[PDB]
Amino acid sequence: MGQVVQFKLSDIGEGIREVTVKEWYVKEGDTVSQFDSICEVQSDKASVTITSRYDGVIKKLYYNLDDIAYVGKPLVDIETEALKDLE
Repeated sequence: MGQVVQFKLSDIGEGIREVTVKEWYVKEGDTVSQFDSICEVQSDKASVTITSRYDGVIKKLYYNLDDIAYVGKPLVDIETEALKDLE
């Protein structure tokens, strides 16, 4: 009801190098699907992919395939069923 779950860069530590998005399959104001992942980042250390597992509404996206995200702050807000992930 009116609430959205936000995804934040996770993979690196709060002080080390940041990571860029390798795959983007969503846009601001766009909806996601179980097959349509939101953002995917890959680092020399490990590769992380963010799936949906459900259909949600994405309102804004700041980081792109070229931009780097930092741990400690959300990057995108999406509406999805209560997930342990964020919650």
